[PDB]
Amino acid sequence: PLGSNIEQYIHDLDSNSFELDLQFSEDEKRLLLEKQAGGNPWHQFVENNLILKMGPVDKRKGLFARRRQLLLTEGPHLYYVDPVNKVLKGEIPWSQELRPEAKNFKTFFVHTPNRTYYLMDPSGNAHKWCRKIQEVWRQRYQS
Ligand SMILES: O=P(O)(O)O[C@H]1[C@H](O)[C@@H](OP(=O)(O)O)[C@H](OP(=O)(O)O)[C@@H](OP(=O)(O)O)[C@H]1O
Ligand SMILES: [Au+]
Repeated sequence: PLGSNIEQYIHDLDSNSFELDLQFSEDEKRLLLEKQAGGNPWHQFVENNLILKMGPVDKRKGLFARRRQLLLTEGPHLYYVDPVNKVLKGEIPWSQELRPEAKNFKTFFVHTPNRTYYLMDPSGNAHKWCRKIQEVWRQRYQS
């Protein structure tokens, strides 16, 4: 619609990384989702959920790690995708007991009851991941 400029809600950090402001309306959401479906290469992986934040992380497990595209979506969901092979590898499970924590600018954890996920962000934006996950947690679990 003329004058809608839905892109106002989108804040890019890099070519494969952005976050959304969360206060848009149900009608604006439709348009954000249409935009995503058309133009976001990760749409296929997120079950038609609007992506609220995405970007690359190195997920530590064992001695080393794997580079994954991490997607925080409506639901909420936290999906992670193998960006080379283009395959969904898993989700971080949501519940009221999920809690993010940033250790420093390049390391954050997501605590869940039976597993803590260890994520590295070499861009130095780990606090932005923590803050956004916590914003979503407040919206999901608080009035
Ligand atoms: O690739 P290799 O060296 O085999 O190591 C794998 C990857 O870290 C997996 O991540 P991804 O699924 O993103 O490929 C991880 O599963 P998670 O998805 O649970 O982190 C496996 O952990 P286990 O969870 O113990 O299987 C771990 O053994
Ligand atoms: Au936080």
